[PDB]
Amino acid sequence: TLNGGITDMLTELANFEKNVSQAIHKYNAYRKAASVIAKYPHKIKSGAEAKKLPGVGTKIAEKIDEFLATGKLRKLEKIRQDDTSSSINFLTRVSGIGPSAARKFVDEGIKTLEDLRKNEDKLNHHQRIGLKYFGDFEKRIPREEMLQMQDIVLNEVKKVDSEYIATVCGSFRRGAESSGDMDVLLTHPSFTSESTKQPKLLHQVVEQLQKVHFITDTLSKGETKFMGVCQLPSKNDEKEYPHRRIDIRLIPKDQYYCGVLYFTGSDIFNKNMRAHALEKGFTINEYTIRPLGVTGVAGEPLPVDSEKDIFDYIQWKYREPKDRSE
DNA sequence: CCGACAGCGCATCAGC
DNA sequence: GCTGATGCGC
DNA sequence: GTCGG
Ligand SMILES: O=Cc1cn([C@H]2C[C@H](O)[C@@H](COP(=O)(O)OP(=O)(O)OP(=O)(O)O)O2)c(=O)[nH]c1=O
Ligand SMILES: [Ca+2]
Ligand SMILES: [Ca+2]
Ligand SMILES: [Cl-]
Ligand SMILES: [Cl-]
Ligand SMILES: [Cl-]
Ligand code: NA
Ligand code: NA
Repeated sequence: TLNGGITDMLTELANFEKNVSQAIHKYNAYRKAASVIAKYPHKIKSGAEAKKLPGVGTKIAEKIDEFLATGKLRKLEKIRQDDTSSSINFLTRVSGIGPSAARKFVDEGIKTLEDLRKNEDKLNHHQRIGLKYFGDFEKRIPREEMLQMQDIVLNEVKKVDSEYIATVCGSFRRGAESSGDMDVLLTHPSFTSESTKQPKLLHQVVEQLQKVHFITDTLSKGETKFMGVCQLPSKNDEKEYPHRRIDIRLIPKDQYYCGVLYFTGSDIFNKNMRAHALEKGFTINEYTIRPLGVTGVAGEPLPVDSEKDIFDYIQWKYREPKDRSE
C-alpha cells in the first residue's frame, strides 16, 4: 500500500466512469492504471514518475500531481457532492442493479436503501436477493471461513458422485487471507468437449448443497453456471455467519486447465494475459487457447495439458497463482 | 491520429 | 415460442 | 483514458 492514496483515487474514478458515465473503456483504463501503480514497488513522488508505467498517461499523471500536492482531487470532490452521481454510485452497490437500472431508479425517486426496501415489488429476483443481503455482501470472507466452506463443498460434491472434482478458485486459490466471495470450478468425466453423457450435472450439485442448507438463495442458474448465496452453519448459541456470494462453473473436464486459469484470475490478470495472447496471435477463453489466422478468425484449439502450457504458447514465464493478484 | 481495448453465461426484452 | 440485443455479472 | 503502429 505504498501508493494506496493514488490507487484509491483511480478506483473511485473508475467506478464513476462505469456507474455514472457508462464509459466502460474509461473504467477499464482507470483500473489498469490502478493495478500497475499498486504493484510498483516505490512510493511515487510525481505524476511524471507514474507516467513511465504502461497504462498511466498524461491525464492520470496530472491527477497524480494534483493528488500528491493537495491530498485531494477536485474532480472527485465535485463527484462526491453531486446528488445524482452519488445516488447512482450507491444503488449500483446492490447486486443486480447496474448503471442502467440505477439511473432508472433515481428517475423514479428510488435512491436510498430505505427506498429500495419499500419498493421490493419493483426489483427483479436478482436485485431482490442483492438487497436482502446488501450488508452481508459488503463483508469479506476470512480465509479460515473459506477453508470451512471448501470442506463443505468438496465433501457434499463427493457424496453426489465421487467422480466430481470441485476446485475453489478466485482469490482463495491465489492464497489471499480474505476473499470477496467463493468461486468453485466443477468437473465431471461425463461432461467433456466431445459429449454430455449425463444431464443435470450442475443441478444435482446445487440441489445437494441446498439440501444441507449451505446454498440458501439463487441469483441465476443454467446448465454450466450457478450464481447464488451460501452460509456456513453456526454452533449452539452463536450468531449466524454472514451470507456469502458463491459462483459455480461446470467446465468440460478436458478443458480444466483453461478453466482453472480463468477462474483463478485476477480479472485484471486475465485481461493482461488475454490481451498479450492477442499480440502473440492467440485468443484465450475459459475453454481453449486458439491460434488467430491471417484473417483474425480463431483456429482450432491447441493442446493443453497444464496451466503452464497456456503460458508457454504466449511466451510468458509461468506465474504461480499467488503472483496473479493484479 | 485512430482503431482497439478479454471473453462469455444467464436474465430480460423487443420483434416477429 | 425463437432470435438477437442488452444488462449485469463472473 | 491509453497505446501501438
Ligand atoms: O468478476 C469479474 C471478473 C472475474 N473474472 C475471473 C477471474 C476472477 O479471479 C474470477 C472470480 O471473480 P471474482 O469477482 O470472484 O474475483 P476474485 O479474484 O475471486 O476476488 P474476490 O476476492 O472475490 O473479490 O473470475 C474475469 O476473468 N473477469 C471479470 O471481469
Ligand atoms: Ca471470488
Ligand atoms: Ca465470484
Ligand atoms: Cl469509454
Ligand atoms: Cl479526492
Ligand atoms: Cl472454444
Ligand atoms: Na505510461
Ligand atoms: Na450492482
